[PDB]
Amino acid sequence: PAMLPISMSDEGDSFLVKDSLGENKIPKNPSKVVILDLGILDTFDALKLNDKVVGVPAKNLPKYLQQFKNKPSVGGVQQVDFEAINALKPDLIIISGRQSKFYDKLKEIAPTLFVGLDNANFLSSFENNVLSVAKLYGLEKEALEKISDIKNEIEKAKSIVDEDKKALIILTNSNKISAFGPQSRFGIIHDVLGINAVDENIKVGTHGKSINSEFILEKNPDYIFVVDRNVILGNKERAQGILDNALVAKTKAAQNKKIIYLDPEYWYLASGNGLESLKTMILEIKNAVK
Ligand SMILES: O=C(NCCCCCCCCNC(=O)c1cccc(O)c1O)c1cccc(O)c1O
Ligand SMILES: [Fe+3]
Repeated sequence: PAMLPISMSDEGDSFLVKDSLGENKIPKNPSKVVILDLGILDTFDALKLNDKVVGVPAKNLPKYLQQFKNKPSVGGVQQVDFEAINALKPDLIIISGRQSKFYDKLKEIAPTLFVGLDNANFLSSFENNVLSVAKLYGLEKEALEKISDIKNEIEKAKSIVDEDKKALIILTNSNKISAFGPQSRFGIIHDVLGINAVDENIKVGTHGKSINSEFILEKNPDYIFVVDRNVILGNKERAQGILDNALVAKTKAAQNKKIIYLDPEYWYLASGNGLESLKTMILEIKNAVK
């Protein structure tokens, strides 16, 4: 079933808000927001809300968000510094799926809004997250224009896609490989941009289905989209070395130089959950397959 969305009613100087984790009273125009979703951080920047941001997970701050490098840190996306959050005295904390498990602890500190994406309904959830944040600040007009521009980009990207080619999405960690299909955390490649999948039913898991290079060759993708989690975790291994092997070399993707190394900060950290990231990621795909 679809994830429950964020819903809100206007309460004068505040909103009454419900999402899939719970209910909150959120002040209008919140002044001190701790943001633990990197995509939503980029939406705050797109909406010119940088001064509302009181703290960010500096351990995982992407290259494309370095304008937030002066903000107080609240740790990393997987290493949340609850003391730092408390010390910032936020009026609102914004989380996604990585921090759901700490919901009760965060809500003790301040109202806690969940903005995770629904992998089965990416665009609907994406719009709900953007427009909910925009509603808090009265920025619906600006947000809607930016969403309309993204939808136009989606159409332009779709128009260049080759109906007869198929792709596989993989993730590398350590010297290991895992795979992702349609309606996964990386599913927009298939679900929104219409690139065909080599396998419609790849076993779901947060960090993917363990596979070997024999599987890659068996599926013989035209494109391989690679997300190197090693870069995010600080491990020394790299995808370019893992995939330089005799099995992968026999794929159409290798033979046509269509092993595409996706920017892991966008794909794995932001997850396309921002006005900036999603636009940039659509272009990244388009330019890789045109
Ligand atoms: O809830 C999540 N992960 C919890 C994992 C807890 C146990 C393993 C922790 C050590 C391994 N993970 C990392 O060291 C890591 C570091 C930065 C960002 C990540 O996403 C990471 O998994 C999670 C949710 C959505 C997307 C993700 O991807 C996640 O993980
Ligand atoms: Fe993770």
